[PDB]
Amino acid sequence: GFTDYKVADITLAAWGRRELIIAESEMPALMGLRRKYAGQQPLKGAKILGCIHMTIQTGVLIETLVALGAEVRWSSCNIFSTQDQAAAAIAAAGIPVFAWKGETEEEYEWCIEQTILKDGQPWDANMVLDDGGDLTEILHKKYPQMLERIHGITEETTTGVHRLLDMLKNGTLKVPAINVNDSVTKSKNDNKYGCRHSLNDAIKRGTDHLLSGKQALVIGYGDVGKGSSQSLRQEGMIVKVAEVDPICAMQACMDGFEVVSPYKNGINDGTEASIDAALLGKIDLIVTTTGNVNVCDANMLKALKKRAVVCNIGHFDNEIDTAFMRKNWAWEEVKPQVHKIHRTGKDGFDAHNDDYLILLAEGRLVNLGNATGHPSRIMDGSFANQVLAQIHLFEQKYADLPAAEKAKRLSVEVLPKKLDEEVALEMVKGFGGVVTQLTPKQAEYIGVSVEGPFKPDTYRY
Amino acid sequence: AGFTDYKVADITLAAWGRRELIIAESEMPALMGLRRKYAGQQPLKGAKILGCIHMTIQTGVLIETLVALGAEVRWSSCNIFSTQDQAAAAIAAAGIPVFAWKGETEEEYEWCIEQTILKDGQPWDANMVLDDGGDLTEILHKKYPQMLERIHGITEETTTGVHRLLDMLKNGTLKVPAINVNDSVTKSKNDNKYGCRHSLNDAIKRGTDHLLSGKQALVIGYGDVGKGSSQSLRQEGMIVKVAEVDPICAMQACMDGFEVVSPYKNGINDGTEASIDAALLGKIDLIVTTTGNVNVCDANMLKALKKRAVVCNIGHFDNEIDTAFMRKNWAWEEVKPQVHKIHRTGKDGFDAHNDDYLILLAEGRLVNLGNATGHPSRIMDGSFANQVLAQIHLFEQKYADLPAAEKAKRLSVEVLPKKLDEEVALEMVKGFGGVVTQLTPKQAEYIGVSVEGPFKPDTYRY
Amino acid sequence: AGFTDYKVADITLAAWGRRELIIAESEMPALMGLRRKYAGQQPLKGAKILGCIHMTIQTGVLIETLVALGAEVRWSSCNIFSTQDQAAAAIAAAGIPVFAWKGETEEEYEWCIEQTILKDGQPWDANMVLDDGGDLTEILHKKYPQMLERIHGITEETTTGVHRLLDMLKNGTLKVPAINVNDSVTKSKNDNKYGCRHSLNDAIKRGTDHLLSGKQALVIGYGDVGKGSSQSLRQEGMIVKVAEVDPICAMQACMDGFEVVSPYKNGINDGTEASIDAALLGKIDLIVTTTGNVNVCDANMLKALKKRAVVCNIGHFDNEIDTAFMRKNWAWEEVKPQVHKIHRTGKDGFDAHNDDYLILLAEGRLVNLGNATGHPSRIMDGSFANQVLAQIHLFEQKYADLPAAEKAKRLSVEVLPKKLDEEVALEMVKGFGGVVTQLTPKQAEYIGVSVEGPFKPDTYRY
Amino acid sequence: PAGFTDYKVADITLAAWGRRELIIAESEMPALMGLRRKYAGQQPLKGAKILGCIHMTIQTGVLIETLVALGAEVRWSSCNIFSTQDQAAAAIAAAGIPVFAWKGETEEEYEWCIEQTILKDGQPWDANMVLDDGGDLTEILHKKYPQMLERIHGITEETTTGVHRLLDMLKNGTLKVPAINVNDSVTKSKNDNKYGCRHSLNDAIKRGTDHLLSGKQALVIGYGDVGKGSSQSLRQEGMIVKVAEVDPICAMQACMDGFEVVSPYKNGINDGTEASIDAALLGKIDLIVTTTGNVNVCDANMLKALKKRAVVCNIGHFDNEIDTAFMRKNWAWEEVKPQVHKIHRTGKDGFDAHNDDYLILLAEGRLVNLGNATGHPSRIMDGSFANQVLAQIHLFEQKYADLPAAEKAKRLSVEVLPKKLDEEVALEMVKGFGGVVTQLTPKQAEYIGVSVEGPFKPDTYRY
Ligand SMILES: NC(=O)c1ccc[n+]([C@@H]2O[C@H](COP(=O)([O-])OP(=O)(O)OC[C@H]3O[C@@H](n4cnc5c(N)ncnc54)[C@H](O)[C@@H]3O)[C@@H](O)[C@H]2O)c1
Ligand SMILES: NC(=O)c1ccc[n+]([C@@H]2O[C@H](COP(=O)([O-])OP(=O)(O)OC[C@H]3O[C@@H](n4cnc5c(N)ncnc54)[C@H](O)[C@@H]3O)[C@@H](O)[C@H]2O)c1
Ligand SMILES: NC(=O)c1ccc[n+]([C@@H]2O[C@H](COP(=O)([O-])OP(=O)(O)OC[C@H]3O[C@@H](n4cnc5c(N)ncnc54)[C@H](O)[C@@H]3O)[C@@H](O)[C@H]2O)c1
Ligand SMILES: NC(=O)c1ccc[n+]([C@@H]2O[C@H](COP(=O)([O-])OP(=O)(O)OC[C@H]3O[C@@H](n4cnc5c(N)ncnc54)[C@H](O)[C@@H]3O)[C@@H](O)[C@H]2O)c1
Ligand SMILES: Nc1ncnc2[nH]cnc12
Ligand SMILES: Nc1ncnc2[nH]cnc12
Ligand SMILES: [K+]
Ligand SMILES: [K+]
Ligand SMILES: [K+]
Ligand SMILES: [K+]
Repeated sequence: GFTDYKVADITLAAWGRRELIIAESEMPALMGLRRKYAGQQPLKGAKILGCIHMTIQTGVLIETLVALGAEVRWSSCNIFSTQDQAAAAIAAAGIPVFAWKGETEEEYEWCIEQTILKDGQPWDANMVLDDGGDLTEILHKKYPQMLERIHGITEETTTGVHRLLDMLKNGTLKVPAINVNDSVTKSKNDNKYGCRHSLNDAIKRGTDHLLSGKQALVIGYGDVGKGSSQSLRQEGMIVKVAEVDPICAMQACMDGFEVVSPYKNGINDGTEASIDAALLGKIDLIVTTTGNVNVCDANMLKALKKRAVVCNIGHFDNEIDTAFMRKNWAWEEVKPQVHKIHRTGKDGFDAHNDDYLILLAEGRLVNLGNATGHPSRIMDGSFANQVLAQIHLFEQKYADLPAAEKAKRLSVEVLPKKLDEEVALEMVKGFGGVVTQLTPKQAEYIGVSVEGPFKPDTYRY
Repeated sequence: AGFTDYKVADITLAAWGRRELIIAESEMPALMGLRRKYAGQQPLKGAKILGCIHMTIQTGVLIETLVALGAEVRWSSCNIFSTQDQAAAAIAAAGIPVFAWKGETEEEYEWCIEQTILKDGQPWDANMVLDDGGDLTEILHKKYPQMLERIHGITEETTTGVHRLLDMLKNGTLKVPAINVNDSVTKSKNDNKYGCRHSLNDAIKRGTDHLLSGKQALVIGYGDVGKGSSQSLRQEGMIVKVAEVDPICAMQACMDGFEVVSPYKNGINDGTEASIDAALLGKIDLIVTTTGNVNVCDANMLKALKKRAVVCNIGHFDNEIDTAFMRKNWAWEEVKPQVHKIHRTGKDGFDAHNDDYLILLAEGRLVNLGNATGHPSRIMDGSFANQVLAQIHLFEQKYADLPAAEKAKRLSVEVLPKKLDEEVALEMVKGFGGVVTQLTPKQAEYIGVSVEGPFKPDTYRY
Repeated sequence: AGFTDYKVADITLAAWGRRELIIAESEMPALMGLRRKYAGQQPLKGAKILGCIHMTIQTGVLIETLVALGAEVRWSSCNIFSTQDQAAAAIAAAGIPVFAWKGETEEEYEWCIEQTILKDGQPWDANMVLDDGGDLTEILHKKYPQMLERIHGITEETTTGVHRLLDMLKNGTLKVPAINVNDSVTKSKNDNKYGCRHSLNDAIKRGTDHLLSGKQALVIGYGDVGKGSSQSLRQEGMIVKVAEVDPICAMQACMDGFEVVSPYKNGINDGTEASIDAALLGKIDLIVTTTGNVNVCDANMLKALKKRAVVCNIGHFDNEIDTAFMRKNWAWEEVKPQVHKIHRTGKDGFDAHNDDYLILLAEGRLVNLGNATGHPSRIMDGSFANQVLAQIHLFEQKYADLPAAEKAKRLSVEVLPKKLDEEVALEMVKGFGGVVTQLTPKQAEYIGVSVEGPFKPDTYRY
Repeated sequence: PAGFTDYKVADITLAAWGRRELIIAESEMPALMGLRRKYAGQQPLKGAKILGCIHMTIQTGVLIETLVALGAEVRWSSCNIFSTQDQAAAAIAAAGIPVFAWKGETEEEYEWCIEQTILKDGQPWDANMVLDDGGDLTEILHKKYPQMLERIHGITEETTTGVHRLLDMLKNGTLKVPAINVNDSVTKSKNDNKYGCRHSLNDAIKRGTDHLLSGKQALVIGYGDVGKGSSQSLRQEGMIVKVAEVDPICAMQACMDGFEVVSPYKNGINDGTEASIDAALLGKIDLIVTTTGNVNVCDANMLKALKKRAVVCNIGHFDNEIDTAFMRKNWAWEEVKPQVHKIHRTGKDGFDAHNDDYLILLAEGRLVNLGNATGHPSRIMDGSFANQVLAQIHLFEQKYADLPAAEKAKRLSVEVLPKKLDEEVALEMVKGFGGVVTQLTPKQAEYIGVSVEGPFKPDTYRY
């Protein structure tokens, strides 16, 4: 009688299992890790606190961690991103998981606490896997004593890495961490091509709007912004791109996009007069991709074309000033995670009012909120890096080191390029691709081993 | 008039070249912005630069920016087919020593580099080097090592030349510090990729006028040049297959919508005819090498290619294709300059109506420069603004005058600071009419950057 | 008050459906412009329309447009999986007879059509027909020919339906005139092509959540639906191969950048397993049928497909794929509604971890409507504005009131005039914010058109 | 051969180069060469004497020698002053074929060349067939040599503009011989007109200016077949492309294809005033391309409002799409190189060499793909010219000029080739790509109501 969980509906487990079995066929790098390390059990004794979107993809990651010896206790890192049939299957396997689609902010916090506490006392955790830094922050701020037993953190996403680096700079980071985000088989696969697959997916499921022929403004052109812009452009949208980074802006120009600012001459002085009203008045869809704060602000929201769609695909919802919209405009739910925002005011609304905006997933990550996030064959790359990161930090056993040996290892690092390449090769084989093997003379000519790595650490791909 | 310190194909093309120089200047905002900003200061006063890079219209604007900031130069091209003769003529007519013409022989190529090095039979008093591929660098280190005692730095343009510098650094044979210009983001991620996107299909069309839509291409390599080359062909409607040895680059080719194949069964290049995937190669209409490696389109691949396939290389050196094998065994028929039919029916003579032939472009030399005009001005703007900033930094450092302990700390191969990379990019963006947004103080603090930048950690790959 | 003349899944979905109808109205300017232009004229007053077409949100706006113009209707869906239950619910809640739900049996499908034809157990006094695919038209001609004596015309939505109409016409068995709505340019080259571009990858993602970039697709057919489908997949990064029997369409596939291949060696389908290009099919991750033909993904093809490939159909009827062979021979595992794993290991049982299976979507029925929502409102706006114009025209012509001698002269299958096609297109373009230029009198004179149009001869193919 | 001087080309020594490129081009034109091999034994054009007027390119060389291989005699000229490839003209003259064509003709030289085909040894040639591209030869015959039309069996016209001119003459009863509309074969219109311009428009702009196109703003006037292909030529290079149209159906396609549809005039109303120009819009355009076959679609007021240093070019058949006459009258022309001019908007008399207020005009407004590059590639022209050959055989064998008046009345029309021949051309093109077309089963052919051999579509089908 396993009861150490809470999900939406355990009877969805059989359905979840069916989709997990399909997902395993789509994740050869991760399943290959199961075969390669099975006999060795390299995570035997590992006790992992996990906080990441409880999708079918995360389900295969969890079961890969367990198959190598680990115990885990899991939550989602977003209130809307759980696939309830995935949570159900994991719970039915006898794995502690606290997650469902549509949590409140209170339930979100309570779910993280259930992974941290077992039977009212702190679990004897020794590893952390995190996506966005929320679980990392709670441990450091509320349970700092637990971190004295934890060998490391493996952090998934750009926002989480930035938070780790601030703590390292401030001397407040307690354990070593691996920047999983900056593997090329993560950042240049997950962040870019994943959003390419799943952004227009989420908009279609939410609105069923034709995108071809319409005008879109993508805020930001990093890895997420690049993939988001392509998601829309390949559908036939006329895509404009905003950036604060001139190098990323240069790439947008060369990639065939027009680079614009919401503000006249790019200066955001906070006034309505600074808004390029003629530009915003033409935009049918705006997507924030920055990891920054308030990049679709109240003045932009006021100036947007009637019936434009507004959504965010960065990690946190504060990219869009939804607070302003909750205070001043009336919200009409169309269906879960789809709201019309009536700009006529808060005192009710005319059900036939034409002056509204459509917000997706209440500003939360739209690909996971209104669809299913990245597909398995893309998450294969990210989560293979996660398993390798867990094994690397666990086998180092930072918490057992003499104090005079910890300082050398208290760091935030990426995986070595050899691991990056190993993950990439299994992905390529998954597509049926054939990689050419260098001859000894060719390897000597370009100064590499036939085994790799094939690029210096400076290389940007 | 009075000035004879040059050798170009035809000085009377100078007015035409000057007309195209004036057009190019309006297409190169970052390079002309540096010209205006530093003209008053003359930061290159006293610089004597040996330059070796494709003598194009774009290089002309580079050359005249350096002279406008106070430098004297002596110039040659780094390839036998890449010079634009009207550009060379306009430079020589401006009183600037230049030795370069389209269609040099290998002996003439070496002689041109030597005419920059030597003035009146003696070594010039050079103190700065600008190189593209390392040929000039190599000649100075091997044949004129005494000149390097007075040279303050090398600014190297391209991936192949940077590799040669890093081997010398490791060995302790590099005599002066270098800036890796190639690895500025406004170079590698602009020039190497987007440049080849523009000029690869440009060169193939000028050489053959072949329709590319619906035909089969094989791109060897998926680095920056291979990425841009694959897009150049795919946007024209080619069905593009990609070969790689780097599984990460291979992964990118898959996600970008390409089928990743190897010329060899299971990727094993064992040097036998039986290793060739003859079925795959018998279906390819166009093969392009982009690797910077050697013999990636070998003799057995050439024997296996579909009849009348086009063969070209867009990497720096021609040994990516085994053209030596073709000269030894097959008959060459010139369609027109830099376009040869290579008849696989024998070495001596050919039937004018033979159908078993390949079309080689630029005799295997860099095809975008050999059969067209290379990258466009607005792209070379970024590369060449980096070159000017690099020359300024190394000339002002005055390495050759530093104490030994200082020399040891500065003898390195380095890239320009990210802040300068961003400033080049900002001028490129404004050239397109783009508008970059300014962070609020709160937004800048939130992501931990100055409002002025730099906006990314040095680890960032873009 | 006490309306019971309907059958839907869940009437409590009505409020949800009305919210989505109000949104759809803002996405359909051509259809809503018709509603506003003709509302006061009431041109369909007296019309009684039997409607058989996918009971989607978009059909809801069509239904309420006809009612707003004066008509009474009785409605059913033309496919067992295409209904959106919240749309059906909203239409029923408005007091409009509708018999439709997602997931009907074949028996329930026929029953729903009969409920539109019969009111209180007797033939309804219908006088207009709106059909999509010809199922209702066929049932009327075969089982209720006396009702056709009072019917003024049929307006037929789709390619397969038009072909069935033209077959009846040449056989002298068609009883009332029809308008071919499919072949308006704002239908055929909008709906059939761009609609499938939007909704094909949409449905595959909802059903499987499979990554498409980098995998291999085979599209059977390259008419309007095949053109749109191939783009739906190529824009996602698939490597797409195209099969055709029409050499002109195949020519377009080549020029559009696709490799044209055949499931059969040398294109010859002799019925044996030996004719299957097994090498080609063993590399295919996804096959899509787009033909309107029969058995174009046959049993031998299904046997040769790569393990875990996806199989789907986007033509009108499920007989493009030999799903009957698979029901007879292989074991079906339901993943979720309209998604089945078909285990090629045998008919009786299956191993839950067997790797030799195919994923069939929507049991071979129209996949864009079975696994997603079909075309989006702004595309269906053009199709359904054409339907409303066609209904008005045939109802106003009053064919059924003519003497036999006059009926014979007007019995035919026609398309709408180009001037109307253009006027629908103008409202669509305005919906995007586009601005159409007006010819000067001298420009109009020069190319031989009127300033207001039509702008092209009837032979123009666009 | 010895004694042959009945030609006029730039440089006869270019013939060997031209022959080398014709031999390559034959390997790229399977549909045309298959017709040459199919009909060689029969000589279906023995006795044909063809007046030909079409761009004297390498691709036209292959068409000319196919016609001669099937028995025809021909006398040839180009249909544009800038479109001839001099090595193609040289190879044809050296083969003993009369041709009067060189790149860079004056208007006087152009008309002289057409007359040299019409006249042989000072008298009208006894021609009996016409192959035309644009209708200029057809117009000269009807207006200046009408008596020659009494012996001519037909005209085979290549392009949209020429077909419009033919239909105008038919409507007014002024057309004297029947014609085949070669343009509206699907293997012509939806191959040549669209995909040809996709290949060759960005080709010509790069050769003329070597400008980066990616990231820049383009305005394409028209979205017919040429405008569709032109817009793709630019968009696939990374340009931001806006599209202007008077036809809302073509405008609808532009929207659905992912382009923003705009007008040079406020609210699309062209009242002739400067105030009607959307000056903000045209002030952002780096490249304008006209594709309409209409008159003055890039007018003087538009040219005054264009962004500084914008490129201006036309890819429709005639140069009057751009008001170049206004520019000749008011602005100073600085030649960069042949077929590339800087137009200085600072005045007529003289210009500053470093002036920044200029436009770049390509090919002096003439069809830019043929003027600044080589036009469509051989594998595309294969389809158009296979159609031309079939059209010539049909009209010559019909022998219109030999029919009694009543039989002529039934035949005096402008027609297209049957779909079955359209399909047979497409099939050879597909095979040239290595494509494999599937054969219907008898049951399938019966299911959709076609023959296993085709035709596979009704005549109404638009593809
Ligand atoms: N939803 C998903 O599936 C998913 C996947 C990966 C990452 N993410 C999240 O998306 C966010 C972005 O990640 P990334 O990897 O692209 O980071 P990134 O650093 O590569 O890119 C962010 C970009 O935003 C730009 N930017 C910042 N402030 C801006 C402003 N005010 N206006 C315009 N541009 C501005 C920066 O210049 C930068 O180029 C992070 O929060 C990350 O965690 C989400
Ligand atoms: N022609 C131009 O305009 C131009 C511009 C820039 C650079 N280049 C030259 O092009 C070359 C490539 O430059 P880059 O910046 O792309 O370098 P890069 O290192 O980024 O890319 C080269 C790629 O080739 C691959 N490779 C090596 N050997 C291979 C083999 N046998 N088979 C398949 N793939 C193989 C490597 O894995 C690598 O990804 C260099 O010689 C450079 O100097 C030319
Ligand atoms: N699902 C949708 O939303 C939707 C929309 C419009 C039409 N349709 C349906 O899709 C079908 C196709 O419509 P269309 O307008 O594209 O028709 P079409 O006539 O334009 O195209 C069908 C194509 O299939 C080809 N074909 C026929 N038999 C073939 C075979 N054995 N192998 C390969 N190709 C073959 C034909 O040559 C033709 O080009 C019809 O059933 C139509 O009713 C569906
Ligand atoms: N250069 C080449 O290689 C080449 C090839 C084929 C045809 N052509 C020529 O190009 C021209 C166009 O041919 P096509 O086949 O595209 O014809 P088309 O009829 O298909 O297209 C012309 C389009 O221009 C539009 N148009 C007319 N006036 C306009 C205006 N004022 N503003 C905007 N749009 C306007 C029309 O609505 C029409 O859609 C003809 O002169 C033809 O002979 C040139
Ligand atoms: N499907 C997914 N599962 C987990 N994390 C994700 N991030 C983006 N997509 C995801
Ligand atoms: N959404 C939709 N509604 C009705 N008919 C359709 N046909 C295709 N998509 C449709
Ligand atoms: K997913
Ligand atoms: K250039
Ligand atoms: K829909
Ligand atoms: K050509």
